[PDB]
Amino acid sequence: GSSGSSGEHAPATTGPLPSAPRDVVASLVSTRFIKLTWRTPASDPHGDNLTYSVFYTKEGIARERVENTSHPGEMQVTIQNLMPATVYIFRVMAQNKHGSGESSAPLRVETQPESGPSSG
Repeated sequence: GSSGSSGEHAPATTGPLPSAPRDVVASLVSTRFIKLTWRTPASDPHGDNLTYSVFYTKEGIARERVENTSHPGEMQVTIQNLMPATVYIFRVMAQNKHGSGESSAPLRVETQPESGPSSG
């Protein structure tokens, strides 16, 4: 999106920003992924004109990856390509014509210990 660059995170003129979503919870916890589910943010009761970004990162790790909801307004999203029996901090955030507002609270989600190699 015509991204830019800076030297010292120089300040830039921008309008107001929304507020992270609420009721941030995991509808389901898979061994290779985790189902997330949240409600509309106070700033946007419809959050239909703003996308939602989910940042996941192992407890302690700073390197986190963002996952844009396949579709805007989706009050739910799935995070595949995860490790079983491993804690992960999921953070949901809203995004509108402006950009990234506030990052929801860090949700501690722990996957389940896969069955293992034995197919059985």
